[PDB]
Amino acid sequence: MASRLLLNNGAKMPILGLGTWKSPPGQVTEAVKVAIDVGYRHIDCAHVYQNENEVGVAIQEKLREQVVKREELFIVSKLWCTYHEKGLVKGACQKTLSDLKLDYLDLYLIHWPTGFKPGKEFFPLDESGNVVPSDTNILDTWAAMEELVDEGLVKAIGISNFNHLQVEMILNKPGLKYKPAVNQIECHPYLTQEKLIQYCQSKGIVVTAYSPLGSPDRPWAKPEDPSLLEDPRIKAIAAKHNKTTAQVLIRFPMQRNLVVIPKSVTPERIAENFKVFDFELSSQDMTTLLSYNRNWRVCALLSCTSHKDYPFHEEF
Ligand SMILES: NC(=O)c1ccc[n+]([C@@H]2O[C@H](COP(=O)([O-])OP(=O)(O)OC[C@H]3O[C@@H](n4cnc5c(N)ncnc54)[C@H](OP(=O)(O)O)[C@@H]3O)[C@@H](O)[C@H]2O)c1
Ligand SMILES: Cc1ccc(C(=O)c2ccc(CC(=O)O)n2C)cc1
Repeated sequence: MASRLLLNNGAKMPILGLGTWKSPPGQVTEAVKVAIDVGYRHIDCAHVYQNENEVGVAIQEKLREQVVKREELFIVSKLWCTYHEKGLVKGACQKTLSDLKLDYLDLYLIHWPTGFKPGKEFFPLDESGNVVPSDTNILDTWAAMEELVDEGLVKAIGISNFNHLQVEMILNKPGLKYKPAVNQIECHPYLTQEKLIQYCQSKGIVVTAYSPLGSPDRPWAKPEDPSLLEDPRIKAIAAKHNKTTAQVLIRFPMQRNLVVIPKSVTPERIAENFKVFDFELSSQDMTTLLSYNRNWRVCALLSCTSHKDYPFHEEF
């Protein structure tokens, strides 16, 4: 299978990338160095992860050492919710660039459709605990992203956690300049996303699947939660192919024409997660994995459920 797919800005995106959410700042530099050494060309980052400086240290070292060329890397980041105001977008992007030590991003995503009140707090709360919204709508934030493209700061722009109506809102924006190149959404056998994926792909929007392993390190994990990596049905499929369960879970979205971004700080797993290009899941395997859908979410953005733009009320 090809290592990259074509986006609608004319650029190629590596279908496998390294996730950084929850990667401790003390381990993430090594994690990214190892990833690049073992063949990863695509790194998924966010300002809200508060690790971008350390990730940047890794990228910069690998560039300086000429292990890789900048043009061979695909570096993605995301605009946090407290930055949706038009006057804050450029600055947010520039802070991310400075931390990553880059002069451009290959892809910059609106992290969530929900804008929040600007300030130091990433999740500003009222006295009663609800998130305080921004009055900036998704379409104006989109115009600000487009400006980032026209200023040379980012090669492509996209969205994340947009439901199909919100994607539709962007595609229908009056005077729309650039279409979203990507929608990055949670996807795995317990949330299969057939509808949203089909819609985006029908529009020429590439989908990136996050939490492909079910995010076993998520802070809110509970024992009664389903566990992909421990699912004996999935372990049986892996066993049949002489691969690991994680490898199956990574190959799964690839064969759906999705980009996938498993996260690890463990060097051995970083390497293991990358050799997915040497085997194929059967159509039967694929349909079987799809049959496991429970509509179960790792990231439900639970503090935002009353936000006018909360993505997950809608079926898809
Ligand atoms: N746009 C968004 O809103 C959004 C939301 C969530 C995630 N994301 C992106 O998607 C990335 C991946 O999602 P995620 O971090 O939620 O979780 P994930 O990639 O599904 O799972 C990461 C967890 O799996 C473990 N793991 C990795 N490889 C393994 C293997 N081969 N065998 C066993 N365990 C393995 C990791 O452990 P170690 O790290 O200890 O090895 C870590 O605890 C994130 O890092 C982030 O970049 C984006
Ligand atoms: C209670 C609470 C509130 C907010 C967070 C939080 O900041 C959060 C939730 C999901 C994610 C991953 C992503 O959006 O990429 N983050 C970074 C976590 C926990």
